[PDB]
Amino acid sequence: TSSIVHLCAISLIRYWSITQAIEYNLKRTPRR
Repeated sequence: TSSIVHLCAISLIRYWSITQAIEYNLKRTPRR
């Protein structure tokens, strides 16, 4: 299991700069 996490983490960072825009995006809104 721990082997997963591992893989996850790895794949997390690289996949970081996205979340930010996930929702926001999703929404957006703006808001505003």
